[PDB]
Amino acid sequence: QQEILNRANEVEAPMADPPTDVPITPCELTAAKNAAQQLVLSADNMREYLAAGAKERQRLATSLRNAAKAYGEVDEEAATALDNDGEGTVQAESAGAVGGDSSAELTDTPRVATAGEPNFMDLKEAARKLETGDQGASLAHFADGWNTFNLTLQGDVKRFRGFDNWEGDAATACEASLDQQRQWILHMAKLSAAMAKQAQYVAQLHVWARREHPTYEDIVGLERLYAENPSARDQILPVYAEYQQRSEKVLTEYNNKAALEPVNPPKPPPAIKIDP
Amino acid sequence: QQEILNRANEVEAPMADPPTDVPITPCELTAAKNAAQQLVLSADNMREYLAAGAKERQRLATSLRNAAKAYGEVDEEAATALDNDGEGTVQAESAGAVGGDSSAELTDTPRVATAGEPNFMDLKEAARKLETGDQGASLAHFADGWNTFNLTLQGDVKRFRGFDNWEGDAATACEASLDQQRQWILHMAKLSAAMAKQAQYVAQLHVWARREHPTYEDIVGLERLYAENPSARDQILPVYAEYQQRSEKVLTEYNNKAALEPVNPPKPPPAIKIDP
Amino acid sequence: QQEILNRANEVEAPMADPPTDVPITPCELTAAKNAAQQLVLSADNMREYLAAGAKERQRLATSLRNAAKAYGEVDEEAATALDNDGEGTVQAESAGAVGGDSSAELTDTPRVATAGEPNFMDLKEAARKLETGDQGASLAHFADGWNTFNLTLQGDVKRFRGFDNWEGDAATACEASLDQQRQWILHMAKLSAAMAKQAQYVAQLHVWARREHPTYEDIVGLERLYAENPSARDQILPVYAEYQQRSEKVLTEYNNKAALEPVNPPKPPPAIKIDP
Amino acid sequence: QQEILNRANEVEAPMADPPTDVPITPCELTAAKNAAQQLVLSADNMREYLAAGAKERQRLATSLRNAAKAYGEVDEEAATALDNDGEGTVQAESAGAVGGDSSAELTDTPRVATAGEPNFMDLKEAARKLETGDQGASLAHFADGWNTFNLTLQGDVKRFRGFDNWEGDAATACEASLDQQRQWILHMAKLSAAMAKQAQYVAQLHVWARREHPTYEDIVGLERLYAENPSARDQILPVYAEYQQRSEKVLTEYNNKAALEPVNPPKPPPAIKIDP
Amino acid sequence: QQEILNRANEVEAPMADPPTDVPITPCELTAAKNAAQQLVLSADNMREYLAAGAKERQRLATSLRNAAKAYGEVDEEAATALDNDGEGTVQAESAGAVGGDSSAELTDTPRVATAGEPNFMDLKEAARKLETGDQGASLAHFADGWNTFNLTLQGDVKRFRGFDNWEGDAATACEASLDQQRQWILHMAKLSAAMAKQAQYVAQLHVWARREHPTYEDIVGLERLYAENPSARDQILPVYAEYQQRSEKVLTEYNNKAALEPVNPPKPPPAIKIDP
Amino acid sequence: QQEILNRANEVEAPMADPPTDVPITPCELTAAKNAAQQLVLSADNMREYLAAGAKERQRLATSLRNAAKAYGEVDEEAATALDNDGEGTVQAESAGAVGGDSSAELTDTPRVATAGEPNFMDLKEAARKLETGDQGASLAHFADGWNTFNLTLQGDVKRFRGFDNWEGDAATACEASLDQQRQWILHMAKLSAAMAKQAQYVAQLHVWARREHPTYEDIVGLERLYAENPSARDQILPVYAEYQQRSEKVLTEYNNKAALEPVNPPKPPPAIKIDP
Amino acid sequence: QQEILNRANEVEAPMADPPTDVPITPCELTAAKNAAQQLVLSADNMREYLAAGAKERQRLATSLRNAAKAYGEVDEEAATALDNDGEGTVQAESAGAVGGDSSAELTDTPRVATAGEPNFMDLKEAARKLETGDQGASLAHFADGWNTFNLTLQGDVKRFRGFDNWEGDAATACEASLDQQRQWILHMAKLSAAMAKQAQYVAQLHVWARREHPTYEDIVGLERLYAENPSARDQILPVYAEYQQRSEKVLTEYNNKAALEPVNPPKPPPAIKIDP
Repeated sequence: QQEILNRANEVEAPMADPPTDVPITPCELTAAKNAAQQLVLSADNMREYLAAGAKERQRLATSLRNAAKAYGEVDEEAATALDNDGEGTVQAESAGAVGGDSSAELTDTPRVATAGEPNFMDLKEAARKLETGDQGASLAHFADGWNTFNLTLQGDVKRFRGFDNWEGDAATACEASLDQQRQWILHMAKLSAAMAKQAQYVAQLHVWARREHPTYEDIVGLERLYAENPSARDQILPVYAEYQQRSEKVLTEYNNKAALEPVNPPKPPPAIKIDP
Repeated sequence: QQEILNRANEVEAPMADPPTDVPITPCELTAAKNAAQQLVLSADNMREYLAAGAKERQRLATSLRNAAKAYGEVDEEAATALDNDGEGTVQAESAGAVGGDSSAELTDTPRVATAGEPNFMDLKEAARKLETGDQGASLAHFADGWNTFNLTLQGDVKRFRGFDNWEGDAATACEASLDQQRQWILHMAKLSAAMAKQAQYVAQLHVWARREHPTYEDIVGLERLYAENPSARDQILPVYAEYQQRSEKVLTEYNNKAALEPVNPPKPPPAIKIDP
Repeated sequence: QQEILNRANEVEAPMADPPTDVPITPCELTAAKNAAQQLVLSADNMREYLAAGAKERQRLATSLRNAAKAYGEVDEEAATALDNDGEGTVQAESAGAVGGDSSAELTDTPRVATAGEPNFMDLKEAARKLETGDQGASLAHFADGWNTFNLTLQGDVKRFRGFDNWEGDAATACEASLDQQRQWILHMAKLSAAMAKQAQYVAQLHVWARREHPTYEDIVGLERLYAENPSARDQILPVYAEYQQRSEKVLTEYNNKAALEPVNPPKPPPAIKIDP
Repeated sequence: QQEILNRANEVEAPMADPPTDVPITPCELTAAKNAAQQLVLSADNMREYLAAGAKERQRLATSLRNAAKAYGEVDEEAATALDNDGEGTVQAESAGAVGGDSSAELTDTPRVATAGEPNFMDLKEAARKLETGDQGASLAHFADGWNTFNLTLQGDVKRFRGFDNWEGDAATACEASLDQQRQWILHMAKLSAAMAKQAQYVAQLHVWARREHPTYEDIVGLERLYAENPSARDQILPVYAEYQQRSEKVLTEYNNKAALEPVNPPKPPPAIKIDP
Repeated sequence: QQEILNRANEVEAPMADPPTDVPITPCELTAAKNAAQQLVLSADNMREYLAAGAKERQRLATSLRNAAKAYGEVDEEAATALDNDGEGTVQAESAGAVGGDSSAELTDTPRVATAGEPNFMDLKEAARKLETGDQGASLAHFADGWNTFNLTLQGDVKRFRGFDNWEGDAATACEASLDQQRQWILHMAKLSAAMAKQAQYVAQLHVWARREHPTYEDIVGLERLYAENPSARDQILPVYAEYQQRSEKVLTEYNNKAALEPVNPPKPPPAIKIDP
Repeated sequence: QQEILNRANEVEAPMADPPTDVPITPCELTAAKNAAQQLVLSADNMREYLAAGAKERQRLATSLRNAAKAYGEVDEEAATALDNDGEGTVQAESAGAVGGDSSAELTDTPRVATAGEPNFMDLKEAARKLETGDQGASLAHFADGWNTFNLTLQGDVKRFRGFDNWEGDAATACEASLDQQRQWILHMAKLSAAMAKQAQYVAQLHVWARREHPTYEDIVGLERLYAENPSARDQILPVYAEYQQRSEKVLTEYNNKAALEPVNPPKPPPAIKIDP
Repeated sequence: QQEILNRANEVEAPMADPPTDVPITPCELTAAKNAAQQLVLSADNMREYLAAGAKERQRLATSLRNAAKAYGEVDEEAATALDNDGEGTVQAESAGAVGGDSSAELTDTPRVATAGEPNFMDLKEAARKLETGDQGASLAHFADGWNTFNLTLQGDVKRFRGFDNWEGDAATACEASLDQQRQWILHMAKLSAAMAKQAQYVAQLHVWARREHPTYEDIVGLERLYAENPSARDQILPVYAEYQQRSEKVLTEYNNKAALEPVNPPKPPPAIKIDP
C-alpha cells in the first residue's frame, strides 16, 4: 500500500516556479514589439500547458492515491470478508467494480502576427527610439531563465520513471502513463530550449541592430558638426543620406533576422482510469 | 452534441485576409513585366485555391454542423421514440439513413510565358527605363507579406488537428478529413514560402540589375563629359561601347537569373459524406 | 457525359508553337557546322515526336470523345430500350460490344557524325573564317527558346492529370494513359532542357574559341606591324608561330569541348482501346 | 563447490576507495559556487550508487555463497540420504525447495539549480573576489581523480565476467546477472568519465575567466596610474568603463560556458533469487 | 509479315566503317613501341569482335528473315490447306516443326608484354630518337576517332530496341536477343571509350616526355656552348650529368605513366533458334 | 594416420621467444614509473596468456596425437579383429568408446593505478631527475620488439589453418578448434600491436617532455648567468618563474598525454575432447 | 571430342617465365638485408605456388584430356556395342564407371624476421656502407618485373573462362573448376601487385635514406674541412654530432618505413575428379 503512496508523493514533487515576464524597455520599434508579443504569448502557452501538466502530475499522484483509495475500499471489504469467514457470521457478498477521478482545461490564447510591411522610419527618429531603451538585458535574462528551466523540466521528468511493488492491470496502465508524462515533461524541456533559442535570435538581432544602426551619438555628431559652406552642404546631404541608408538597412535586417517561430506545445498525456 | 459544435466553430476560424497585389512601378523592362505577370498569376491561383480551401474548412465545419443537424434529426426521432415507449402510445417506426451537404469551384486561369528572345535595347534607353521606376519596394513587400502568410496558413492548419467526444463511422471519417485539410493548409503555407522565394529571386535580380546596369546618372556623365578632339573621339565611341556592353550583359543576367518557377497548388481535400 | 467532353477539351489545349530554327551565321568552321547539324537533327526529332505526342493528346481527347461517341451510341440504345419497356412495344435486343479509333507515325531521320580528324587550319585562315560570322546570338536564342519550352511542355503535362465523374474499365484505363501522357510530356520537357544544355555547351565553346583564338584584328596587327630587319625577322617568324600555335590549340579545344550528346526521345504512350 | 566460492571471492574484490571532495578555494563568485554544488551533488550520487553497486557485487558474491550455502544444505541432505541407502536405515524423505538472501537502499539527494539571473558585479569587486582564491587546482585534481576512476570501475567490471564449472537454472541466472553487473560497473565508469568532463568544462572556464577578466593587478594599475588632468579624466572614466565591460563580458562567458549537465546514474542490477 | 522484314532491315543498318590504324612516326623508343603494340592489338580485337557482332546483327536480321522464311513456308502450307478445305479436295496433312540458320568465328590474337626492364639510354641518344618523330598526332587522331566511334556504336544499339506486331515464342525469344545485342553494342561503345582513354594516357605521357626530356635543341646547345677552361670543364661534366639525369627521369616517367590496360571484349550474344 | 601426425607437428612449431623486459633508465619521475608499471604488467599478462596459448597449440597437437593415440588403440583392436575373422579364432568383442587428455592455468596478476594527483615538483628538481636518465631507448626498443612480434603471432596463426585427409566427428571438431586457435593467435598479434602503440604513446610523450621541459643545461644557464643588480633581480625571479611554469606545464602534459589503456587478453580457446 | 581437346590446349598455354632474382648490391645495412630476405622469400613462395598452379592448369588440361581419354575408352566401347548390335553377334556387356588422374606439392619455406633492435651505427660507417652499393636499381627492376607480371597472370586467367559443346556432370564440374582456377590466377596477379608494392615501399625508403642520410661525400667534407682552432674545435664536435644525429634519424626512418607485409598465397584449387 505505502509503496503506492511513496510514488504518489514523488510525482507531486513541486515544480519550481517558472521564469518571469518580459519587459523590453522603451525601445520604440514596431518590429521589436511584435517579436516581443510573439515570445510572450509562446511563454504564456508553455506555462498554461505546464499547469495542466502539473494537474496530470497530480492526477498520476491522485490516480496512485485514488487507486490506493479505491483499493483501500477493496481492502476494507476484504478484511471484513476475512473476519466473516473466520467467525462464521453471514453470507458472503458478490464482487463488483470501482473506478478513479478527473483532469484540467487549457486556455486558447491568440497569437500575434507581424506587419505585412513595416513603416519607413527616419534616421534620427529610429536612432532616438532605439537609444531611449536598454541593451535587451530584460529579454536576455528571460532567455537565460527560460533556458535554465529546460533542465528543471528535464529534472522533473525523473519523478515519473517508475513505481515500487505494484502489480495488476491498473499497475501496468499507470506505468505506461508515468512514462508518457515523463517523456512529455522532457518534451516541455525541449520546448523551453526552443523558446529560449527564439528569444536569443531576437536578442542577437537587437544587439546587431544597435551595433550597426546609427546611434543617437551619431545624431549628436550630425547636429554638432556641419559643413555649412554651399559646396560642402552638397556633401552634408550625402552624409545624412549615408546614415539614413544605414538606418533603413539595419532596421530591415532586424525585421528579417529577428523573425521567430511560434511555440505550439502538445497537451499532457491524460492519465486513463484505474482498473479493478 | 455541443462538442461537435465547438469544433465546428474552430474550423470556421476566419483566415486572415491574404497579401495584397503587386505594382512594379514604371520600370519599363519587358523581362520585368513578364516575371511580374508570372508572380501575379501564381498569387491569384493561390488565393483562388485558398478560397476553395476556406469552403472546405467551412465544409468540415458544416459537415460537423450537418452531421450534428442530421444527428439532431436523429435525436429528435430518438427522443420521440423514448416518449412513445414510456407512454405506451403507438407502433415504433422503422430505421433509415440520412446524408449531409456540398463544396466549391476553382477558376482555371492562364499562365504567362516569357519571350523566346528579348529585344535588344540601347544603353541610355534601358538606363532611363530602369531609372524612372523604383528599387522594387512594392515587390519586396509583396514577397515579405506572402512570406509572412506562410506562418498564417501554418497557424491555420492547427484548427483541424482534432475533435472532442465523438464516436462512429462519421467521426472516424471526419478525423481523417480534418487531418487532410490540416496538412493541405500546411502545404499551402509551403507554397506561400515557395512563391515568396520566387519573388525574392526576382527582387534580388532587380537589385543586381540596378547595381550593374549603367545608371541614368552614368548617362548624364556621358552627356556632360565628352572628349571631343578627333583622336579622343576615337576613345569616346569605345567609352559608349563599354557601357553598351554592360547594358547588354546586365539585362541578359536579369533575363536569366530572374527566371522563376510557376506555382501549381493542389485542390483542398474534399470532405466526404457523413455516415448514418 | 459532359464531364468527359470537358476533359476531352482540356487534353486538346493547343501546344504552344515550338522554338524556331538555327542559322549559325557565316562562321566557316567544320566543327561548328557538325555540332550545329547534330543540334538541329535532335531538335527536329523532338518536334517530330511532339507531333505524335499531340496526336496522342488528341487521341486521349478523341478516346474520351469516342468513348463518349461509343457511349452515345450505347445511351441512344438504352433510351430506346427504356421507351420500349415503358410503352410495352416489342422484344428486347441482345447486348454486344463497341470499340474506339487510331494514332500517328514518326519520321526516321539520319544523325550527323563528326570528322574522324578535323583538318589543319592556318592562323589567319581560321581567324578570318571565325571573324566573318557572329557571336552565336542565333544559337544562343535557340538555346534560350528551347530552354523556355521546357516549362511549356511541363505546363502542358498538367492537362492530363485527371477526369471528372467517370467510372468503368474504360475510365480506369484512360486514367492510367492520361498519367502516362502527363509524365511523357514532362519527359519531353526534360529532353528540351537536355538539348538546351547541349546548345549551351556549344555556345559556351564558341565564345571561348573567339576569346582565345587569335582574332582577325590580331591578323591586322601582324600585317601592320612587322620587324623587318634580318635578326628581327628571325623573331617575326616566332611571333607568327606563337599565334599559329594558339590557333591550333583553341580550335582543338573547340573541337573537344563543343562535343555534344544526341537526343533520342521515346515515343508517346499510345492510348489503348476503350472498353465496353 | 569451491569453484563457486572462488568466483564469490572474485566479485568481492575490494573497490578502490573513490575520489575525494571538492573545495573550490576562496573564489567568491556565485556562478562558481553553483557549478561546484552541481558537481559535488553529482559526485555524491555516484558514490551512493556505487555503494549499492558494491552491495550488489557482494550480493552476487553472497548469491554465489548462499547458493552454495543453500546447496550446502542440499548436499548435507544428499550425503545423509546416501548413508541411509547404503546402510538400509529408514524411509527416504520428500524433496522440497530452498531460496537465498537481500540488497541496499539509495539516498534521494537534492540537486542545485543556478540563479535565473546572476547579479551584476563591479570590476574591482569581481577582480578581487576571483584574485583571493586559486587557479582551480582542487577542482582540477578532482577532475583528474574522477577521470582516473573511470578505469578503476572499468577494471572492476572484469570481476563479473564469468564462473567455473557450475550448471543448473541458478547458474544460468547468475551468469546473466554477473554480466549485468559487469556492464553496469562499466556504465558507472562512463558516468565517471562524464562527470570528469563536466568538471573539466568548469575548470576550463575558470581558467578562461581568469585569463580574460581584469586581474587584481590591473586594479592595482588603475589605482597607481591616474590621468588626473580634467580632459584626461574624461579618458580615465573610459579606461574604467573598458575594464568594467570586460568584467561583465567575461563573467557572462563564465556563467554560460561553465554550465554543466547533471549526472543521473541508474541503479545497479539487483540480483534475482537462487533456483533450487 | 512485312513488319518482320522492316525490322530485319533495321538491324542490317550498315555499321560505319571503324577507325583507322596507328602509325606512331619515327620516335625510336622501346616503351613507345610496346605501348603502341598493345593499343593496336586491343583495337584489332575490337574490330574482330565487331565483325562477329555484325554477323549477329545480320543473324538477328536473318533470324527475323528466316523466321519469316520458315513462316513463309508455313503460310504457303496454311494457304494450301485453306484451298483444300474450301474446295473439298483431299486429306489434310499432319503438323510438324521447322528451324532457322548460323553465326561467326573470332580470331585468337596474341597480346604484347612490355620489357621486364627497359634499357638505359644516353641523353643525346634519346633526345635524337624522340626528336626525329612527331608530337603523336597520328595516335592522337586514333584516340579521337576511336572515341568518336563510342557514339557510333551507342547509336547502332538503337537498331535493336524493338519490333512491330509479332507474337509467339519465336517473337519473345527474338525480343530478348535484340535487347542483348543492343546492350552488347553499347558495351562495345564503352570499350571504345576505354581504349580511347588508354590511347589518351599514352599520348598524354608522350607529350609530357617531350616537355620534360632534354630536347635535341638542348643537345645542340650542349654542342655549341662549352666551358672549356679546366675548372669550368669540371662544371661542364655536371651540366651533362644534370641533363642525363633528366633523360633517365623522364624516360622512367614515360615507362610508368604510359602503362595501359589491355582491352578484352566479350563475344556478341549469339541469337538462339526460331521456335515453330 | 601420418597426416594427423604431420599436422600435429605443424601446430607444435616453436613460437619465437617473445620480447624482453623494460628498464626505463634513471628518469626519476613518478608518472614515468606508473606508466612503465602499467606497460610491464600488460606485457606480463600477454606472455602468460601466450604460454597457455602454447599449451593449447600443444593441446591441439596433443589432441591430434591423442586422437591418433586413441585411434592407434582402435586400429590395433581393428587389426586384431581382422586377424580373428581371417583365422576364425574366437568370439568378437563389443564396441565401446575412448576419450583424449588436458590444458593450462593463467596467473591472476595485479594492475597498477596512477596517483590521484601527482606531486608538485621544482624546476631544477625535475630537470635533474629527467636529465640523469636516457631518451627512452629501452622503452623504444621494447615497443619496437613488441610491435615486430605482432607479425610473429600473425605468422604463427597460420600453423592452425587446416589438416590433411581426416574425417569423422573428431575431425570436424578439431577443424573448428584449429580455426579458433588461429584466430586467437591473430587476436594476440593485434593485442601485441595495441601494447606497442601504448608504449609508443608513452615514448612520444617522454620525448615531448624532454623537448619542452627546461633542461638541466637550462638550469646550468640559470646558475651561470645571473642579473644580480637589485632592479634586475626583480627580473631574475620572473626568469625563474617562467621556467618553473614550463616545468609544471610540461610535466602536466606528460601526466595526461602519456596515459595508456590496460591490455586484457582473452584466454586461448580450449580444445574440446575427441569423439570416438 | 575435339572441342574438349581445343580447350585442353587453351589451359596449357605456357605461362610466361616469371621475374628474376633480387641482388641488392653491396649496401651493407642489416635492415636492408632483412627487408630483402623477406621480399625474396615471398617471391619464392609465389613462384612455388604458381608451379602448383601450372600443375592445376595442366590438371584441368589433363582432366579435359583424361575426361576425353576416359570418354575415348567409353566411345570405343560404344562403337563396339553398335557394331555388335548391327551385326547381331553376342550378348551385350554391363555398364560400369571410370575415373581420371593427379596433382602437385608445395615447399614449406621459412620466413625471415627482423632484429628486435637494430645495432647502433657510426656516421661515416653507415655513410660508407650505404655509399659502396647502388641506388637500388636491381630491386627497382625486380619491383618493375613483378608488377608487370600482375598483368601476365591476369591475362593467363582468361584461358580458364570457358569450354565448347560439352555436357554432363563432368562438364559442369569442370566449368566450376575452370572458373576457380581463373579467379585464383587473378588472385595471384593481385598478390603479384601486392609484392611489387612492398618492394616499392622498400625501394622508396632506400632512396629516402640515401637522400637524407649523410653521404660519403659529406664524410669527405668532414675530413677535408676542419676548424682546428681550440674554440672552433668546440664547434667541430657539434658538426660531427649533427651529422651523427642525422645518421641515426635516417637509419631509424629506414628501419620503420621500409617495413613490409609477408605474402601468403592460397593453394590453387585442386580439380576434382571426372564423373562417368
